[PDB]
Amino acid sequence: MNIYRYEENPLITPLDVKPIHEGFEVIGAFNGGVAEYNGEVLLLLRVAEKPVSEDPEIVLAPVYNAKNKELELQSFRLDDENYDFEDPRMIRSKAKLEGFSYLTSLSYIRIARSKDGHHFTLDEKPFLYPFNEYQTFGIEDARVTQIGDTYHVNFSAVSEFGVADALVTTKDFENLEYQGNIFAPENKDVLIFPEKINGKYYALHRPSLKSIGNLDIWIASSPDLRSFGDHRHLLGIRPGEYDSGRVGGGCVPIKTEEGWLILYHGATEENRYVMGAALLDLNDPTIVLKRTKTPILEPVADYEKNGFFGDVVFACGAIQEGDTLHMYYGVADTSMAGCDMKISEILHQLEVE
Amino acid sequence: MNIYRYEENPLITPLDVKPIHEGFEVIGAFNGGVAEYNGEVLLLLRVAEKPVSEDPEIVLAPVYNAKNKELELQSFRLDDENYDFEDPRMIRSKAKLEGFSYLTSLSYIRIARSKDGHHFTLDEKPFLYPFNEYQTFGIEDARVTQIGDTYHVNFSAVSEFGVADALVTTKDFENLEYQGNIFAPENKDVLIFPEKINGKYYALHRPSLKSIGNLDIWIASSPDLRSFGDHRHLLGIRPGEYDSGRVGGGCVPIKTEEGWLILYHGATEENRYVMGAALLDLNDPTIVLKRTKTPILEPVADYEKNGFFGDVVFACGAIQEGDTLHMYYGVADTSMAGCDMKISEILHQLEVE
Ligand SMILES: OC[C@H]1O[C@@H](O[C@H]2[C@@H](O)[C@H](O)[C@@H](CO)O[C@H]2O)[C@@H](O)[C@@H](O)[C@@H]1O
Ligand SMILES: OC[C@H]1O[C@@H](O[C@H]2[C@@H](O)[C@H](O)[C@@H](CO)O[C@H]2O)[C@@H](O)[C@@H](O)[C@@H]1O
Repeated sequence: MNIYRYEENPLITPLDVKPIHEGFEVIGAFNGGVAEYNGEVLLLLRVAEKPVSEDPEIVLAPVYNAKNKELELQSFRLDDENYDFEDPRMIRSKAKLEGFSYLTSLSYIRIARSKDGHHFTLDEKPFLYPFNEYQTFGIEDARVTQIGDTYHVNFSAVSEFGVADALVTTKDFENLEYQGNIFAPENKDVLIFPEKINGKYYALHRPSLKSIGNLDIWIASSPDLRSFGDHRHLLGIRPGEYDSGRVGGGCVPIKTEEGWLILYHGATEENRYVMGAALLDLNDPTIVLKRTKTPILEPVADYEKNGFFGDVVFACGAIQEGDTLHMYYGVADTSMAGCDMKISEILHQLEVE
Repeated sequence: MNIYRYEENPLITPLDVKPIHEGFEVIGAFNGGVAEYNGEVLLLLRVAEKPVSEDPEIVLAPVYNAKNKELELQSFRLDDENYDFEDPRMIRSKAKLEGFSYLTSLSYIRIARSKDGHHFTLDEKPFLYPFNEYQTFGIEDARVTQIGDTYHVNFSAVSEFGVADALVTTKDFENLEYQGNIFAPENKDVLIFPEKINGKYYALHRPSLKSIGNLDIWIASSPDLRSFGDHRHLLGIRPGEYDSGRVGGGCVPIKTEEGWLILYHGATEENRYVMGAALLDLNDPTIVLKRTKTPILEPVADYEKNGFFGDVVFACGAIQEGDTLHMYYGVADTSMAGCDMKISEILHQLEVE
């Protein structure tokens, strides 16, 4: 691929963003959902804030109390032999290193808008902030699918009940309608297809499985974009490849003449994240036609390789302008970057590989 | 309360059922779904067959290969230092004790029918046998909800992709229609409510969660009993109590003047299973009104205590006859038993506790 990485990269960094919580630091502004509205590019940024502990032997978990509608910080000692603090994103029990007891930060969604796609201005206030008992550890990684005049904004809802995926709909980014947890825990990386397809709506999703099964992309159909069923396995991990550890939905499916083009992320077990592509049948998106054998975007620039969680590119949306895709991606779980690519080149790579 | 355990218990044992796979033994006929059809009680038995190995140092896992439509057997040495065989239901990686690599048996569904509710006769052939790539490790624990003339038969579908819940509909138990995986993995113990409730159908379900969340009962709504949404947390585990390790739905919700009566199973962390009860609001079954503090049925008969996996009662369905519930339950993951209880007495226990 001939990727054009934007000269202004990284576009938006934690320095650009002031914390909304007293005594917290912004540790990322990343993984932003992408929409066009009223002549501007909107990035629905995930902003992660972490409390600063006065004592460096203590870390705090920033948990939202749904009954009181405020944070209630929970403290943990670094030397507590019950807990493992080696993954900077979470507090883990040593007996459950496959999961977490708490996250180290709390996320919410805040919009940034651009007229030229390159220079962004933040909206004054947050857009979505934890509002119920399914979001007590944060709202994360908001995706946006526009169908007609309606924007479907769906996001990870993290709490003690699990990691679910929930939906808000809106025609203007001001008047919001909550549509509930559209996928049960454990799920995330939900991408709603941008039109009805032979009588059904579809969404990619990504169950995380305790007993058996890998971290694989699934698809579901829907009559109404509120209820989903007919769940099917779609894209699996591949041992020895860039997506040996996990795969998940990235950008919204892109209609091409050759099929639905899926720009998904893949990671190894070492947690290096890249973007790959797949192509699904136009008329029945449950059928996979081609998949890349090498990535379309990987961490190579310094901003991609270095940050809060290094060696990550994580694209949550893109805007098509003919053959050109303006892709926006989180980098290193820290900042937002932008690049342009050609859809025809992605298709070509699919064909070749 | 007082429980009328049938004099004929256990009603159906592995001794009553011949294996359909050469070189296998029936290890359980259990956890049967319950329906009334054409003047008879139908039990949709889970029949688990285990491949027998003449070498005691070796065990075998039965896998249905969805391409050849044939059983393949995977062998293991019991002294393999990478696997754990201590749970007789499963073959586990020592690095993943919270899950499984294989099961020790393969299940399918076979109908038994009765005129009197006590004496049963097996149908000649199986009813549902693994038929797709979601069912390679078996079809388990069929629940049946009858709405008008249509029987909704929904069951665990176990494979290398995860443990999903799938649905077949029928008006006659002869012509079957497959409706897909109505719940994505990891889920099971799905109980469809027996009527439309203020404009929506409902089902109990039970996400199993890798990262965070306990093994808790959830609820979802649906427009058509094919797709489900608006997932909500319903009944959680209680540390220190009979349901400290997990809860899941048992029988189909029973309409009472006081609300939807839910006969659920609970287990401790030591895997002792009992039945409990809860009461949901009649008009909004997302609201829990009452729950038992002590069980309504425990494993105390010899056939409940001793067998393939001892100290289990697991009721998957009941027939209502006025105030009497004729409840049928798996015992020790081995056999089927029946008892009669009274709806009014369970409601009374709910009120008292
Ligand atoms: O950190 C890489 C990548 O990992 C996943 O999210 C992680 C973290 O951000 C999140 O807070 C928790 C809980 O949902 O799950 C971690 O696995 C991605 O979904 C993405 O958000 C991260 O960029
Ligand atoms: O064994 C008790 C109880 O446990 C659950 O099922 C177990 C087993 O039968 C099943 O084969 C695997 C895979 O689905 O999960 C085990 O946990 C219950 O659902 C029930 O079937 C058993 O009676």
